[PDB]
Amino acid sequence: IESGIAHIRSTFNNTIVTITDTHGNAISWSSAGALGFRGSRKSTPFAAQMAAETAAKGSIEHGLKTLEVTVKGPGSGREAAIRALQAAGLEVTAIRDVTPVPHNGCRPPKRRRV
RNA sequence: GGGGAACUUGAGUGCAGAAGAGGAGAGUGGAAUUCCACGUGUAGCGGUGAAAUGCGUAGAGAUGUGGAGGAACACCAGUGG
Repeated sequence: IESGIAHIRSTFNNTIVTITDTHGNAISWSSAGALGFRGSRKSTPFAAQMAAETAAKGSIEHGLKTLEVTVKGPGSGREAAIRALQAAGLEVTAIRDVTPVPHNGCRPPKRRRV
């Protein structure tokens, strides 16, 4: 194939990266536990460095070149996929910070020390 | 203190304005959470000081559309009303 977009979710634990179609259909995906970062090493920028490259190898298997990266969530891997996937020979076109922003939503859980 | 009579600053009324998340009522949306239907897609995601229980080859998580349903009403937001 030729074109697709790239979803990245970089939470406090995981850096989950999927390469999907432009109209939302998956091709390849990986994360830190997919490579073998077993513990709480999953949030490191080295983990998103390794995880984005392995998913991009499945894109070369399907030959798509153009990307469209949507960053979702607070973490550390939002810079690493820019460092990885641009160096992966793939065309990074647009970068969004689409965190799903609630207006008020539902009430969050308690603070961790109450 | 009581009675009789006046004055208009106290307080009130008219009139002319201006501000407002003041209350009560019936209705209205918009993101977001989950739930479920399904496509696409594979080995884990989930979580911590560390890790496990829980969830997962019966196809999760991520992702695309669609559906129900509730409650909360970002931005404006300010020793601001």
